[PDB]
Amino acid sequence: PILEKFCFTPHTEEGCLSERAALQEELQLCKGLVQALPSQQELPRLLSAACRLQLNGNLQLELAQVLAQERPKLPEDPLLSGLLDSPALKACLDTAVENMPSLKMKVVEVLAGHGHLYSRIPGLLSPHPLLQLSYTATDRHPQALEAAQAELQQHDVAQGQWDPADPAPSALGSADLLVCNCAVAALGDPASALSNMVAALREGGFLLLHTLLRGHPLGDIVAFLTSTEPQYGQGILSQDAWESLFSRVSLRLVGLKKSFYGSTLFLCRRPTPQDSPIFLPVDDTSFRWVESLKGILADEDSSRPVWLKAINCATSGVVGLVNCLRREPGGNRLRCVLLSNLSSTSHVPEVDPGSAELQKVLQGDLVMNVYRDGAWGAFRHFLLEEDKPEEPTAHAFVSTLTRGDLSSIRWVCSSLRHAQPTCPGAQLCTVYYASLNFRDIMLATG
Repeated sequence: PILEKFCFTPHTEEGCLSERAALQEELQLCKGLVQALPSQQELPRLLSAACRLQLNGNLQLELAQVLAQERPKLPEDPLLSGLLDSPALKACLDTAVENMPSLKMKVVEVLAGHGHLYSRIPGLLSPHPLLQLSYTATDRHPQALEAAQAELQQHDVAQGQWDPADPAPSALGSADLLVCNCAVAALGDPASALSNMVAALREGGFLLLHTLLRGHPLGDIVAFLTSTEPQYGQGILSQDAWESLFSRVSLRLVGLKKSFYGSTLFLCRRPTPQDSPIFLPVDDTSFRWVESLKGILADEDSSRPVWLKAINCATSGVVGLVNCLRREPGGNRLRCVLLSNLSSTSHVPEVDPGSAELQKVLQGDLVMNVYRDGAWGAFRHFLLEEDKPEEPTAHAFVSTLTRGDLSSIRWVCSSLRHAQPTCPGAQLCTVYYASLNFRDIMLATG
């Protein structure tokens, strides 16, 4: 069975990867070397080599190239791929999948030779039972990404040629999702590349982009390096710079995951032609609103969206309802707004048509909009840790979890936690030593 946990996921999250230490240890190392101009990780090794040749006046050419660094191992650095391995990527991908008129998705990557998102994105989407995907990897040069063709082939991927700077080829056409990963790969120009991408993106699609932020420690550190390659330096921009660039191309930011070490993960959605949105209270306890929705949804000729809003209870189950109706005919229009707050103290916003927050969410145009304790997000599915849980217990017994596998023997919590000591026939006894007999071995071996 596929085991997952249904948890709230705020749209914007900052300081995502604070819990990890290896990332923090790497950051402490990196800042140490940079100070005044030591580990198995690639980026610290590169910094050490760069500072080794010269303490001052380091050559740009020498630090650009060195043995053990010419491999595209920069993404392999735990700092570089911290957010991709974190559940932020899954959250963004699930948000992209949910907001889709059909049940088929078309995603085209750019600069996959260095982005290496093809090796991670398709796997995260296996849990979806019915979703059918089309993944294609595009790069400027045919030899680029010529390696690992077995990795590409084992997944239903398609080769490409598109250069972000120049216009997109028609083969890609109107796609649902565009993954860039500018953090490691080098774009020709922010403005031009984004303009071409949004030109390729269908009406109402998404643009998932991963990049390192200027004005932050790691961003500045990478800025100091890579001085030989100007394109890479172009990709690194301040957060406000990225936000300003986004508006210029008529693209609206719906999601933004920000790691503590400066990394960011944007999710931008192409606006769809605006239309007058219907509104329907769905909080009546007699279900009389069902008739209204039945009539409203009946007129399939109309294309106006329907916004079921429940603001009178935190236990309204509109999420499952919109999930179910979206599969039914006419369900491409359904959208939700739910105010579920778990704390009495926390305030309740106003979702009046004139209100500003309703305007913001409408600009977003996202199916699920849940407001839980001062933040907007939606419920998302995350695979839970495989390791079995444990706890301290004075009572526990040895048991072979997998019959006939001596390597499966482990201590398990015993029922002797609950017992009565008064009964003379009970006589609970502590165990200091226990013996093994032929019978025990026969049971263990199976």
